[PDB]
Amino acid sequence: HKSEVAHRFKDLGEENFKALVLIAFAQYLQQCPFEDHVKLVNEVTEFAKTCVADESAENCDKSLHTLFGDKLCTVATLRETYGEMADCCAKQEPERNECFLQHKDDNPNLPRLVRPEVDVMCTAFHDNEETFLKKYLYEIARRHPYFYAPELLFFAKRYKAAFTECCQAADKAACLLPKLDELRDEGKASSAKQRLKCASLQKFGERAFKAWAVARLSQRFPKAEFAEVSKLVTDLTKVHTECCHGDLLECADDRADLAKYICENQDSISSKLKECCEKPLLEKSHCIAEVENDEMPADLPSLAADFVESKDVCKNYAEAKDVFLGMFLYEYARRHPDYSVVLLLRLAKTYETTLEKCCAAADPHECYAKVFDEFKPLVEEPQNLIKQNCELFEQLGEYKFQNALLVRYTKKVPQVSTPTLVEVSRNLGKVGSKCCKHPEAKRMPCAEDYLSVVLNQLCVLHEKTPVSDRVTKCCTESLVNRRPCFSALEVDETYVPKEFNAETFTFHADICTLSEKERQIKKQTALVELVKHKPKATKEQLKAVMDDFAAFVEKCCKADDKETCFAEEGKKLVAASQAAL
Ligand SMILES: CCCCCCCCCCCCCC(=O)O
Ligand SMILES: CCCCCCCCCCCCCC(=O)O
Ligand SMILES: CCCCCCCCCCCCCC(=O)O
Ligand SMILES: CCCCCCCCCCCCCC(=O)O
Ligand SMILES: CCCCCCCCCCCCCC(=O)O
Ligand SMILES: CCCCCCCCCCCCCC(=O)O
Repeated sequence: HKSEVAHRFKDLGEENFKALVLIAFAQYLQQCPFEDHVKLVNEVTEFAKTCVADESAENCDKSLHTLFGDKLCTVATLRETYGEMADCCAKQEPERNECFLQHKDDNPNLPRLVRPEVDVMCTAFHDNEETFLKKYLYEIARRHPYFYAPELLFFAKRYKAAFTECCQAADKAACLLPKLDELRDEGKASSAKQRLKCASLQKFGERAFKAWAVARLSQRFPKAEFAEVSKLVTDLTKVHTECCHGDLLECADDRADLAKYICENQDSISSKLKECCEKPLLEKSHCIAEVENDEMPADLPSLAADFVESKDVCKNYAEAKDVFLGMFLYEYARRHPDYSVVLLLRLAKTYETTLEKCCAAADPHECYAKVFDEFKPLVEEPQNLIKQNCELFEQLGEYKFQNALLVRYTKKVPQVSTPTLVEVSRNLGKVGSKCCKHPEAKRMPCAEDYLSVVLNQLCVLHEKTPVSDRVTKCCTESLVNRRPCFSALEVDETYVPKEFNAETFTFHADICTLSEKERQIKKQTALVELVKHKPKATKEQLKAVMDDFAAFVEKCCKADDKETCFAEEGKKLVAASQAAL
């Protein structure tokens, strides 16, 4: 209406408004202390309240962009602290708003956020919950200036619920620590996924994004007509292009408009939206993004008629190649919620290659009549990989599955540093836990969602400090080919075994005292180094050295003496292992 700030305060409600304002300033003024942000917030909040009381009071008709910038240019130390950013204050809107956007700092050189002790946290939570919660909201927002503000707020609400539940339990730490591990891991994943999609959009362009979305949205909304999916993809692409440009309010507005459009047209989109569409503005787009797949239409034909049989395949294709290809994707994806989106794209791309050849030929129908046979192998390759890995997981359990992976990936790419091997194998292991639990029909999507980030973090680590041609080869492939390429890496037979180091395989009795998580990391570090030193060792030779170690550890950790048993028996295990391998 007349006052943007007032309209945002009425839609969001006071609590949400204050938190979002905190996150928004935090992400720009990343070196200002917490107490200075409490001050901005209270100042922006009292102003907003005067506009609620009276839409036409002084300054209430300014744009939110204008007010945000004005507030930013009001910080006294802005030049001293942020430098270039203060020169934005000399510009007029809209140039000013675009100048602020260029001058966020992505790596503010801030010490990492240490998780205090449980009783320290729960005491702070009891004494000043709002301070505890917003001080940490500030610390996270300042460290992740591109984390979509409303999503960060959603996380904060889950942290609050976990403190609320767990700080009253019998065993506080056993309740809370798993929840914070889970929240940290989801927050880190959500953050890398937001960054990867914007990098993808720029790298692979808008067509590939649109392909990706058609497939994802047809799986979610299989009852929708194609033209509806297509409308939603066009808008989704807009949203995501604006969101990647980094202006939070424009992003939020475009997301809200789309959410509104979907809710006003549920009957044309999906039967699963009722609940999301009843929620308030703030939660609506987020709830829509998480909704489960609608049940597909009861009795659907095979895609044979429209895409192989029908005489107007080549004619329908040449007329609008991407509409046609998109229709194929839609039809394939709606009947296959059980595939990864990239599988579906491999498929679509196979059908594209095939129409480009076959529509150029004398009898098109006969050239391409067997195109669906070429999909069988593509579909089976990830299905088999899921079978093999989830069966191997069941008989081994998370920890020893990771170890199976260590051995396997270290023999594949032994040039990779031991810490990157450990972390990536530990992580792949967790993707095996999370996703081999799901029923068959959600396994491949799950694994996709999670491998995409585990693999992109492996690549970014590695392209910022490189070691293996192959790894680079797979990381600079198409994003459809990324995972298959990694899967095809073979044991490196041109690797020169790493020279023995005494210390690497020396263990002191502190390891009997380390936490579960840390003792595994120490063991897994040694396993990697063991495989680096003797790459030729077989699975049974390695199991003999590993089961020898398993009996070395526990038969010096319950003993009348400790660090002697580790010094003296640890000479015996090492020389016996060197001889055996
Ligand atoms: C966006 C969340 C705002 C509130 C977070 C409150 C709890 C902070 C817990 C301590 C830091 C956690 C780091 C970690 O989980 O490893
Ligand atoms: C004075 C500065 C105010 C900054 C407040 C930021 C408000 C973000 C609005 C988010 C609304 C949710 C829309 C959505 O993501 O669907
Ligand atoms: C009006 C166009 C809106 C977007 C929906 C139809 C076109 C989407 C692109 C589909 C092409 C991808 C095929 C492929 O390369 O695998
Ligand atoms: C070693 C980690 C095992 C994780 C669970 C199995 C996942 C197998 C790969 C399937 C990935 C689907 C993405 C794709 O289609 O390329
Ligand atoms: C340094 C670690 C590089 C190796 C990690 C590649 C894992 C990606 C594929 C995971 C699922 C398939 C298992 C496989 O075939 O290897
Ligand atoms: C060349 C000296 C080799 C000495 C023995 C090193 C063994 C290190 C890896 C042990 C990991 C065992 C994991 C387990 O099954 O508990």
